Formats: sequence, C-alpha cells, structure tokens
Amino acid sequence: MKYLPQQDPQVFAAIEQERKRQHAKIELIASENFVSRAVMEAQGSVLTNKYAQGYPGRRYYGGCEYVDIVEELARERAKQLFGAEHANVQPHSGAQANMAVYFTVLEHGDTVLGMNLSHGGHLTHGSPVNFSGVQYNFVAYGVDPETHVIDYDDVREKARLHRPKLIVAAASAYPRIIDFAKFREIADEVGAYLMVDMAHIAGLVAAGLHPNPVPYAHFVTTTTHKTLRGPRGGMILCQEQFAKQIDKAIFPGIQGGPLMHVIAAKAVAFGEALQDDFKAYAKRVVDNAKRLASALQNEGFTLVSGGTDNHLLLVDLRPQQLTGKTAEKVLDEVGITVNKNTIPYDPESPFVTSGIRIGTAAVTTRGFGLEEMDEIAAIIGLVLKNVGSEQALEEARQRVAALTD
Amino acid sequence: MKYLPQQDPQVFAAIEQERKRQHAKIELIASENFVSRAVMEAQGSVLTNKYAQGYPGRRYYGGCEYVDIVEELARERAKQLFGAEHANVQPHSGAQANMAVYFTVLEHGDTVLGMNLSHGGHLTHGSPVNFSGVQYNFVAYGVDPETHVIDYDDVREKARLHRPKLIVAAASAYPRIIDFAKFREIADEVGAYLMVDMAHIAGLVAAGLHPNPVPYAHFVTTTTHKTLRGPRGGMILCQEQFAKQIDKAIFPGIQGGPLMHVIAAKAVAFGEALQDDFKAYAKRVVDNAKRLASALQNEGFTLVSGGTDNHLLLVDLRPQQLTGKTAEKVLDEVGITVNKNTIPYDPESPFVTSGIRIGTAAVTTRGFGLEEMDEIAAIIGLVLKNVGSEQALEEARQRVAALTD
Repeated sequence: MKYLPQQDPQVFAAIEQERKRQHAKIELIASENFVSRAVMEAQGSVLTNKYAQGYPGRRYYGGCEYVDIVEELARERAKQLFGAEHANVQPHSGAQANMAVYFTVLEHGDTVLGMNLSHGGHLTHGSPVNFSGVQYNFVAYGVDPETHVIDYDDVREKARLHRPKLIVAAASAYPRIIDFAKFREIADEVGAYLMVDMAHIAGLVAAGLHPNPVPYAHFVTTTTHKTLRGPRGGMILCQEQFAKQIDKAIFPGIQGGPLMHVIAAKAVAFGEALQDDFKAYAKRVVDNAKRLASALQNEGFTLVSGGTDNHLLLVDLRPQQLTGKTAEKVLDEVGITVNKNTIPYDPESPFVTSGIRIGTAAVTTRGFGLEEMDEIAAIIGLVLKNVGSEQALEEARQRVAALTD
Repeated sequence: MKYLPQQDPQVFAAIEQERKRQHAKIELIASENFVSRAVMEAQGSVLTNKYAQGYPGRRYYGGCEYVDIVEELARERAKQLFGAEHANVQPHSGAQANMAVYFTVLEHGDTVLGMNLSHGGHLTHGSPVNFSGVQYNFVAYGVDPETHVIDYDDVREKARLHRPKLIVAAASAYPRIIDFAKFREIADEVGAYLMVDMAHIAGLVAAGLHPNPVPYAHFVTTTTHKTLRGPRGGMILCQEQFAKQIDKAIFPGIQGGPLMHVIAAKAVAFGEALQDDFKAYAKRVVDNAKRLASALQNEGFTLVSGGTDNHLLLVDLRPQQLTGKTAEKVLDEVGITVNKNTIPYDPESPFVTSGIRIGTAAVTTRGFGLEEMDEIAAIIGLVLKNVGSEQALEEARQRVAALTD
C-alpha cells in the first residue's frame, strides 16, 4: 500500500493489525479462506468507478464495453467450472443470491422446505428473524438423531405433507455428502423446484470432490468466498429456462448497480479454480479435514456424524461437559479461531450450543498438511481437557505460535 | 498491480482498457465519480478474508477486534459528517439500504408514497419490476408541469388520500433542492414515517451545499459512491430510537457477512469528506453544474426546471426534436458519456425518453472548472445541432480529446 498509510493512518493501522492477526492465528472457521494477491488487486481496481446496471451487451449506461468483457469472463469461467447452462455473477452476497432465487419462484407466504437450522441449515433457509422466514412459510427436515445424516424419508414426508413450492438443500454446518439426486426425486414427486445452496462446498464441487448439484437442481446458489477461495460475494447458477427470470430477479428485482471490481475478482478466482493446482489444493482440504477428524477422535473427542466427507467437522462437546461457547472462548485465548455451533438435537440454545465447528480450507491455503492436522488436534485436546490450567494454555499458545511461525 | 498481470492476462487487459477509457472520455453520468487511490487500496485489502456478521463488539465470530475498529471509524466519521444519531455502514448497496428501511417499518402490502419515477424517483422507490413495487403498495407525487419543482400540495394530497405508512423523498434525477421540512410536516400530518434517499446529493449535504435531511427524517439512506465520492455501497442513518431495529434489519434481516474491505474504504472516503478540501471540491461541483447549465442555455438548450441547484441537470430535447436515446448515442460517438433520462411528463417511453441527464461530480474530480464547462456545453451544442454531419462529430471528437489531454 502506498497512499492509504499517508491519507488515513487510523484505517491503515487497523488493517495492518488485521493482516498480522490473519498470519498469527490458526483460522479454523469453516467458511474462511485467504484469497490470492491477484484477487485483491482486482477488487482494488478502478472498476469501482463504473455504473453497469443491466447485463453484458444489454446495459443501461454507455461505456460498458470493457466491464462487459470482465463480467462475461466471470460467467463463462463459472459455466466451465460447474457445467451450468447459465450464471449470474452479480449477487452482492450469498444472502442476495438466495434472496433473488426466492424472488424468482415464490410469492409472499409460499411454503418452502429447508434443512433444520439447528441441524446445519443456514439463516437464509428460513430463520424467523431473517427475510426468508418472515416472507415465506418455512418448514424443516432433519438429520437422523444417531447418524446425524439427513433423513431422506423425513425430507420426503415433510415435502408430501407440506407441499412446498420450493425445496432447499445445502448447509452451513453439515459434514457429509448431500445426495442431490434424492432431493430432486423428492422435489419431482411433489412438483417442487429444487434449490441447492452450495456456498460451503463450492470449491470441493469445482474440484470434483463433492457431487455436483447443477445437473439435479433448477437453481444453485453459492458464495464466491469459502472453499471456492474467491472474493466476498454471491453467484447463481441455473438451467437456461430460468436465465431470463433469474437475471431480472437480480436486476431490476433486488439489486441496482453490480460491484464490477468484485466481479473482476470473481473472474480471477474462477480462473484459479480452473487450474490443476486448485484441484490439488481442494484434495488437501478434504484430506486435511479427514486427518483432523481422525486425530480429534484419537484425542477422545466425539464428532457429529462420526467424522467428515468434506472440509468441515463438528465436535459434540457433551462428553467433556463443555458448551461450544466455553470451548470457543478458551481456544481464542491460545490463538485458535473456531465458532460455537449448534449440533443436531442440541439441548443448548444457539447462543450457547454444545459444539464447535471446524474447517480446514484456510489452514490448507497457508500450506498446512497432515502433520499439522495432528498437532492442531493435539493442541485442542490439551486445551479442552485442561480449561482451568493457565500452564496448559500457555503451552498451547506456544505450540500455536510454532505452527504459524 | 503486480500479481494480476501475471496470474490473469485476460482480466488485466480488460481492467487496463477500462482505466484508459476512464481517462479518455468525458464522464457526465450524474451518479459517477472517481475514488482516491487510498479508497481503492482499502478495498484491495486482506479485510475481504474476514467474516464479521453482527456489529462491533457484538459479532458472531471471534477475531474481529481490528475490523471492529474499522467499522467504528466508518460509523463515527459518518455521524460527524451528517450529524446523525446512528449509522449503519454495512449495506452492500443503495438498493439494500432502502430494502432494510422498508423491512424495518413496513409489512407486506403497506402503502408507501414516493416520487413519480418518470419525474425523478428511483427504481427502488416503487418500480413495479423492483422488489419495492412488488412487495409494497406504492403511490406517487409529481412535480409541477411548468416549473418541474416537486408539487408539495400534491405530496400532501396524495398522503392524505392514500394514508401511507412511509413517505419517501429524494431522487435520481431531480435538479433542485428538496424541502425536507415540508416532507416532514406532511408526514406528521398523516402519521407517516419519513425516509430520505440522499444517494445523489450526499456529498453536497456533507459539504453544507444542500440542506441536511437528517434532522427531518426518521431514516436517511444513501449510496457511498456518487457525490460522496466513496466506494460502491450503501449506508443508513437514523434516529437512536430506530438504531436497534435498523441494525437487525440489515443483519440478520436482509444481509449476512458485511464487506469489511468495502467498509474500510467507506471509512477512508468519510475521512476525505471531513477535510476542508472536500468542501471546496463539492462547491466546485455545484458551481460547475450551474456554469454548465447556463452555458447549455446559451447554446439554445432547454433545461428541466430551468437550471440546477445541485450537481445535476436534465436537458429537455423536445425543442431539438431529438430523443434522449438519439442524443446519448451520438454523444457516445464523440467520447461524451451521458444517459438518456425521462423528463417529467415525457411523451416517450423510459426506453427512448426526451431527455439526457448530466452531472459534474466526475469531471470536477479530475479538475475541470468553469472554462471546461463552457467548452463541454459548446461541444454538446456542436454535436446535437449537427447529428448528421460526420465532420462536426470529428471536430467534437478532437475537442473532447483536447479536454482530457
């Protein structure tokens, strides 16, 4: 940075703290990642200066010839990556991508069936304090109380009982592969649309490490951040038959001018994801998560669903008589960043919880491998088994610093 | 840029075209501006890597100590700039700022009174193809057919007849000062909330060159781009009594994670706007617009409302028997960027129009003054009076290049 340090000492000092924080801590929040210098440069570009409401070749302002090339690069690379018939790369966020799909196919008060929020469903999949739950009538399917795998018979029964116009699959805290074929079969049985929110698993899907929802879903939404390792923002993928309606939902439906600089950054991230080394990266993410799961179990921890098929795991802390809130707090003391997270059938409130959610995307990006997974598990064991020992926490602190350098 | 050129030649080449385009053209689109290198650096920062759902000191993820400082810097500087009791700097866009206010005070189907869209009201103030017009029952007040000034008696009569829960004031194409005191008086008479969307005039308000809506409105929304010359995004200002509800509307109501890098950039832009030289800049914007208006009238053009009180003007092209679409097209040929824009009581569709909208914020930022305004008016006269003369257009092209260098 050349100009910011001079122009704004206060903002610069805070950014510099955050940069050093990102290096010093072990980032295990499952939705986090570190983007490339190329992605940031694209976001830091003069493209912020351009109004480009509308779509490539069909804009409502002149002078869009070059931002059109950028947006088309993003749409085409997205289509290559996921094999979708249509892409919309304008959503400001995962929230707005979801919002636009709902706006496309639902009327106010329509019934929607989504994953139980406390079993791993997202806020925008029907929270009563979110637009989704306020605007539409959400009902939930659950996971099995023992296996913690989605109960597909429950998905079916809820669908047949409630007759939703739309079924939503995908999750913010589900550690196993989702069976999109079964979701579509259920949708077909009740004449519902299927939407898949792949935000968490999008990078794994791109790398062929999770089944692709695109062939099974009418709509696929995602964040461009998370496992896809892109800038913060949203995207919609859909069948050609919904392209016009989806585009109109985003604009003029729910947004105005797109963030052209962020779209440039999306194009860059999609370019990176198309490369062989991103496939190798994503495999290491899943390999690391499996290793971390097994190493945690070796430390005596219980995992929701008994392990993981993806980048993320959930520790059920009930055997240790700890809440997720307590675990999150004490790990923060030693420089390990997790979040408290409800487990399925959690006896605690969402503000306390009995679990912590952990993902390996971020640490894998910084080059951690299997040996590091073992050490992270060992440090978590040391901490959570000795919450009242300042000596144990100091040892943990030192071992965390050894990992991050 | 160091890494983008190597990593992504295609994206870089397009960005470089756009950069050169921004320098070569005369940008008269009234909503456009050029941000500082400091603002871009902040947007290009590692802050994109941080999930920070919630608010400073009340986040749903750990490790937010430094992004909290950044967001608080943005909120505090916004409050200094506009004298508001509360600021929310998280809205992804002007659209989402407006969306959140509506979510806060309205139920589905509630009546809202806003400015006639073809008289200068925005898409999010009730377009039937926008969420605003679909979700709520919008009615419109108009400007006087002769003066093109808002008819405050019409605002009142519509309010008394329709009994809206909310009145919206502010515009995307209104060249005169808006009387917020009268809006509040009308709101008070019918027991409606008042929302002011100051997106266009926010920089002028910050510089004391347009009356401040904050003391009169329950809610003030704005973009951070436009006359405020910040990054692309939104903001809400409100009275303390609505702070909690407004914050909950943005999250968990309508958004998820905020764009912390963009918020950093907002803080930077607010810092710049607090400086004396931004006040001088904003005065030159208004001075330039007045000069440009007068110079256009000297060329024989008719202006909507007979001139301007702010950064923007609208040319009524009916005397020249030209549509806005034709004028926009031919100006694009010579390197002058305007948009076709409906005028009040336009006989043409919004896709054709009888007007062009012009603003001086962008050209003022690049250092244009009164002499340049005279020359821009002269070039527009040369072009619009000689639409069939390739020689005239080539002369125009050469004079445009002389201005931009």
